[PDB]
Amino acid sequence: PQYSTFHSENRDWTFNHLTVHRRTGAVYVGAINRVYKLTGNLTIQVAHKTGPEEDNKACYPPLIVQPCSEVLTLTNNVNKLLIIDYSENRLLACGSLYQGVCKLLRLDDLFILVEPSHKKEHYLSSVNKTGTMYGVIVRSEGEDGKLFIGTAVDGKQDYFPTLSSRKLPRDPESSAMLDYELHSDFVSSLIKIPSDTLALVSHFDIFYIYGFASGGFVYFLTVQPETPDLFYTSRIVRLCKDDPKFHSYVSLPFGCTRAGVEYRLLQAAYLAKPGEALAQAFNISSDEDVLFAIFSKGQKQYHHPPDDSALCAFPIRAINLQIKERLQSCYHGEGNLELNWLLGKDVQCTKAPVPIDDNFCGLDINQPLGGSTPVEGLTLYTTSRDRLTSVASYVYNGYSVVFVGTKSGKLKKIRADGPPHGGVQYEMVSVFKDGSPILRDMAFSINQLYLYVMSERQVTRVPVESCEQYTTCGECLSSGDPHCGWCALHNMCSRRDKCQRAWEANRFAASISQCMSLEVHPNSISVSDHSRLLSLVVNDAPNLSEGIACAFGNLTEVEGQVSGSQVICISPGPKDVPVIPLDWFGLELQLRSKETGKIFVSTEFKFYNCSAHQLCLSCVNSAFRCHWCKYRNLCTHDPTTCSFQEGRINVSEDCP
Ligand SMILES: *[C@@H]1O[C@H](CO)[C@@H](O)[C@H](O)[C@H]1NC(C)=O
Ligand SMILES: *[C@@H]1O[C@H](CO)[C@@H](O)[C@H](O)[C@H]1NC(C)=O
Ligand SMILES: *[C@@H]1O[C@H](CO)[C@@H](O)[C@H](O)[C@H]1NC(C)=O
Ligand SMILES: *[C@@H]1O[C@H](CO)[C@@H](O)[C@H](O)[C@H]1NC(C)=O
Ligand SMILES: *[C@@H]1O[C@H](CO)[C@@H](O)[C@H](O)[C@H]1NC(C)=O
Ligand SMILES: [Cl-]
Ligand SMILES: [Cl-]
Ligand code: NA
Repeated sequence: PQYSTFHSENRDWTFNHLTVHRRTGAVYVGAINRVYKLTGNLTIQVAHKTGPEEDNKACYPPLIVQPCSEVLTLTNNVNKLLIIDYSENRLLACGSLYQGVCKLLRLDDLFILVEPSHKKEHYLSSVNKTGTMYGVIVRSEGEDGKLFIGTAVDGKQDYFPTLSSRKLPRDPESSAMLDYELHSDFVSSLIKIPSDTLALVSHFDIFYIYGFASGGFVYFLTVQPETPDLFYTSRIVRLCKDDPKFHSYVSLPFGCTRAGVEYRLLQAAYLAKPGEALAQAFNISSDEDVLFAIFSKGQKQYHHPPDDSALCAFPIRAINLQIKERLQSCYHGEGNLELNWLLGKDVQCTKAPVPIDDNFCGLDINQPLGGSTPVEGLTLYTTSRDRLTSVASYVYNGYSVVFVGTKSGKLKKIRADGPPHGGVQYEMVSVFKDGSPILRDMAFSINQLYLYVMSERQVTRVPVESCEQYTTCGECLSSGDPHCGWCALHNMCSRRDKCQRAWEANRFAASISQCMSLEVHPNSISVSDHSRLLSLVVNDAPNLSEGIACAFGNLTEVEGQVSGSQVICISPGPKDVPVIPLDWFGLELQLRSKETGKIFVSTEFKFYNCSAHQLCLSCVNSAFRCHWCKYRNLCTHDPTTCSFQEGRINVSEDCP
């Protein structure tokens, strides 16, 4: 029962992030003091060292720019960001060490290509806590490359922008590597947290949980304290892929609701395709993007979110639409921009006869833009105690399958259907024996047979499917597991492509109705009536012509005669018939395929003892075919053994 696994070199060097190379299958783990490159089965190939190093967070600029007067401590370098830059066959890794500098590593050997560190913005943030920074690389065909990066700033609002866009030139040795995409006094590709907002509210900060590119936009999902107990707000922040001025900035709350509970604290997210049921539920094409998200109940307890948590789905289209409607109503002069932490105050929308296209990327007016009314997601599934902590999803055979990690190291497999049910958990695996919470980063092997999952101490490769755990066609085809069918002749629950000869008639059942059944006649015989010929019919069967054998429980196995779906077998002989405990005795009559060697169907077969009854009424009312011999004064299965034909009694009505 043991999956492939990789452990941290040390109990304090916890794992942070994880990514799999879509083309190579190479596995990259971002950890404290280490960046690891691993094989598919999690065999380490390269261990790139990133720490520890003597440092102090008070040291700004960093030690690599300036000598520091502060006392230094050997400091752990937390992986804050880990992203594959596919176009350029390299990996971007940014730690917490030295105010959050970054490295570019070559994919094959993790040899350092460059480490930008002369410019102020080359330092992303001194924050040493995971789950607070996220990046997205965007490189079209005619562009050298771009990096969007959002991060908590820890109150150092003048040191670090909370969101920005940087140059990711193709050439590693470019002097402009990681420079602001645009940098001027009052127009830059960056957002800074106003000093007045930290003054008003501390410890005000903005946490970037997830980010993604979809269509012509980038999206960041954030949590931050609300501004005039502490209440937090989870938001969708959108920008156009092509907008140095950051004029396209817009920000809406989001979350979801079910059964009298509001889930507003964002925990995790993952962009995927809908699957057929959600596509219909959402009225979108099956290859449009859907955001799968985990939220905890309420808007409080950010550092220790309630156990009560939910898996929700947001179609990107529904998001863009609610954003467009917001833009439109603002450019009609309705209401305010409503983004107090940034604008600092109430700013009124400006009416202007500008057409708001699907791909409107902002102007000078009416930006940045907030809003109060939340984007509501579709709640798929909820839990009450084993708090959900991560999420990944993909589509198998038109079914959206969602994997959800829990705080106790469990992995749930949810099958997504639209309303009215939403989602159905069809399995839960125990992944980490130590009960360690599952971290946010999960990723599939290149052909989606496995899902890589991590705790702070461990990376584990978990099979997407374990169909063989279902041992009857009934269990298999009612599990609700999209991967699982019944391999008829091998008596096995498996993937179609794992079932030999699946393409041949009735070899593979995809539906409970396609499960074989077995009819026997007669379905019961007198114990004294041995060596009977029985007629077995196999419903919904495949070719049996290779050969069939009949097994009478443990007692017997004889070669059957096969004609289509009909089998004829000889019942056990005198020595082999079972003895009855004092009226009958049941057992499973089974067919073994000679082609495969496996028992694949069964049904009950009963032996009875008419002699067991010693009174006419008892004999006659037997569940089995018994006859009372009036004169011989006994019960029998064979009426021709009564003394006279006149002695035969079959019904109780004429019992003496
Ligand atoms: C699996 O494990 C062995 C251990 O050395 C390794 O050689 C092999 O490359 C691994 N297979 C993969 C995932 O490529
Ligand atoms: C983050 O900073 C705090 C400051 O007190 C420190 O205690 C903690 O160990 C740090 N986490 C790291 C460097 O792993
Ligand atoms: C999606 O849903 C709406 C409402 O049912 C429908 O009018 C529309 O035609 C559907 N798809 C298209 C073509 O936009
Ligand atoms: C067959 O079944 C009987 C009980 O029904 C058992 O006592 C016997 O050991 C079994 N024979 C085997 C397993 O070969
Ligand atoms: C039928 O029942 C009688 C007892 O009523 C018993 O003596 C006889 O052995 C039974 N036949 C069996 C169990 O084979
Ligand atoms: Cl808290
Ligand atoms: Cl179900
Ligand atoms: Na069939």
